[PDB]
Amino acid sequence: GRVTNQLQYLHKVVMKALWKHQFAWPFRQPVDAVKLGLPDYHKIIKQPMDMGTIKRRLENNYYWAASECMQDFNTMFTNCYIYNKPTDDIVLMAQTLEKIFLQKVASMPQEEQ
Amino acid sequence: VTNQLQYLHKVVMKALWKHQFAWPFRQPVDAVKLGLPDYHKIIKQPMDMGTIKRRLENNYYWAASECMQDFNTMFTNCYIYNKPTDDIVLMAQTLEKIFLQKVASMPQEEQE
Ligand SMILES: CN1Cc2ccccc2NC1=O
Ligand SMILES: CN1Cc2ccccc2NC1=O
Repeated sequence: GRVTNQLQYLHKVVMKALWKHQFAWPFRQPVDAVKLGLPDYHKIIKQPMDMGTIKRRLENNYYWAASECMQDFNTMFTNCYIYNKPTDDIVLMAQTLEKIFLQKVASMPQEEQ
Repeated sequence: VTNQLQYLHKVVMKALWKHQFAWPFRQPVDAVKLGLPDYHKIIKQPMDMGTIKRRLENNYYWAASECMQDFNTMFTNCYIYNKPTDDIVLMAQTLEKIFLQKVASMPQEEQE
């Protein structure tokens, strides 16, 4: 991977805002299905993703383009909607964070460097 | 009309609307037709491409972010309601990946 203007923005603007959010705590590290008591989590969710993993990938220049990082954010949110019950608080928390994600992505620099 | 909304109309909606997996999303979920009796008890804000496309055509959106939230709601509704192993979920995921890919190259500053 490499350092682009967009990936810097995703790291220093988007992720930083999401990371600090009061609903972000369940998403800052990989889902621990045993510790959280989530039955069949890894049988249902085949590509776990979380903001800690994404943050580390940004720090280690893992991504080649902004879209790749955005796809990882999407996977994290989608996993949450797929696995959990519609009425679970975690779904509402993911929706709230995801709206901020899209809002911030809307103002990301247009051409990648 | 803004530069970003034009991009969402001409690039994003254009690509998604004609996609081979788009057909279940081109009109509002008809719970009776599709045999999904609990649909509206679970999904409180239905959304679909036809509605978004109509909104784009009629200059309903004030900002690109608003249109992006409608796309997001459409996909999120699908993941929440349907079973994880349903084909519709795979179709939604495929379309959303294209949505995100294209949104990555959307104009940065919203100018009226
Ligand atoms: C991301 N999480 C973490 C979590 C923590 C507590 C209860 C449920 C969940 N499910 C998820 O999908
Ligand atoms: C958006 N759709 C449309 C659909 C078509 C056929 C079977 C299930 C669904 N569920 C959805 O969430």
